[PDB]
Amino acid sequence: MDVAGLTDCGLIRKSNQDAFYIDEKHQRFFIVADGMAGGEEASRLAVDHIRQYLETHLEDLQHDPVTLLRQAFLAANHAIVEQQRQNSARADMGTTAVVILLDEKGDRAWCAHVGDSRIYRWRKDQLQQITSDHTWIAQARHVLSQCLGREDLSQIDIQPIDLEPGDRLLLCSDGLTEELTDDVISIYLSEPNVQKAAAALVDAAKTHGGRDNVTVVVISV
Amino acid sequence: MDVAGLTDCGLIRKSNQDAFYIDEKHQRFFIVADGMAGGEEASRLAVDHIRQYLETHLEDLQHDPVTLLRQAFLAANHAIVEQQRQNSARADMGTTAVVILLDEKGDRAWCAHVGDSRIYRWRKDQLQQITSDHTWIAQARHVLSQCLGREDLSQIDIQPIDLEPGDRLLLCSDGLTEELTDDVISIYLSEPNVQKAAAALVDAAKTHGGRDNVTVVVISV
Ligand SMILES: [Ca+2]
Ligand SMILES: [Ca+2]
Ligand SMILES: [Mg+2]
Ligand SMILES: [Mg+2]
Ligand SMILES: [Mg+2]
Ligand SMILES: [Mg+2]
Repeated sequence: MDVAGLTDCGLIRKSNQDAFYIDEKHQRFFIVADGMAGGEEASRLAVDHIRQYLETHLEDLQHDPVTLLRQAFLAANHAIVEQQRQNSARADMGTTAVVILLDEKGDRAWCAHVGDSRIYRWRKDQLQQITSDHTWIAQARHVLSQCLGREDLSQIDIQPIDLEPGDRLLLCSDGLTEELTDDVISIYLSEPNVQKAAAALVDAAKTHGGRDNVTVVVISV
Repeated sequence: MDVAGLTDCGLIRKSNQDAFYIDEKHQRFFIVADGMAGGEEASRLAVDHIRQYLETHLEDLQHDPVTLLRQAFLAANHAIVEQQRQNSARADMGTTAVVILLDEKGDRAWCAHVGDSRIYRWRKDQLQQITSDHTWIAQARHVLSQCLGREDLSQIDIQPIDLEPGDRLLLCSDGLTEELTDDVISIYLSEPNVQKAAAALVDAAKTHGGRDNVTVVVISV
């Protein structure tokens, strides 16, 4: 499996409040977080706490990935809520998170998210959005109806997806998808080398205006 | 520093729902949990989740021990609440926990608890109860007003205590203190060898009736 990850502040925002992590050692899990300097702290806490929770508990709990991912996400949630106290006027910081946890065999991806960061799967020039955005509109802009850093955290969406060789998975913040249509994203995911695809996605988000922080993780199965 | 820990089912109860852990490698933290086979699972989850949270985050967070201990305890709380779902009719399991986290220097003890398990400090033949039991009566039997395994977890008491050479710390479940008065506990803590003191405390709890599971951790500073 090949994986590439890239974050970019984009062409308009002053700071990058997105964060990501790839388990480069074992390629088991992948995390993107879009914060809202409260946002930087929230996305960093989410990525670090989800990463550490998964590192610590993966051996013990990979047989129950939904419990593992819920507890990782709640560990992150609590950590953000504790920093909200004092802590100060970072009162309201929050972050999205999207996580892929691969099973040991590597052909099942547990997709977990809170917010409007996305997971997509690409296959043979067709792209599918896997996560459903936690926005009031997607519910049927708002924007967010759910984020990490709330005592009122009400939903952690988790679903498995089975994978085939040659599939790609994309974790992205909305800085990608507010600039690039899915049709455009799909073309860049067709680039064989995932490092080039990741860079091309970011570069295209910027070519198209880059109005937000943009983060991608591209995984080729 | 010398530490000894012992748990015993006692002379009446059928199973031991107490649990404990000593960081024998680095002597940084010590945990006793009294569960209420839901109780066994709750105390095991609390000890393991507090232990793992502290192992993972101690380097990063020992400079903010109250945040570290609150997040360790909430990690445990959440893990118990997730097993309550399904999980099944273990619906109501809960556990006390008492934790000592020593600072690096080893002469300050952060005492954290939920329930009616206790931390005591002994010095020069005098004993002091440090934690205040979360029972309705102590509030002014009930018994518990607080335990881990509640969505409604409302209190995690945490306080530091400074230590002198020759002090002893005792973590115990109420199986000790419902059989032995503090005057009696104090005498056994005067035993120089902490392994002998721990064994003597348990043995005395049983001599006096042993009506409950009894767990002690004895630390000589
Ligand atoms: Ca943002
Ligand atoms: Ca019990
Ligand atoms: Mg958005
Ligand atoms: Mg964004
Ligand atoms: Mg009691
Ligand atoms: Mg008891």
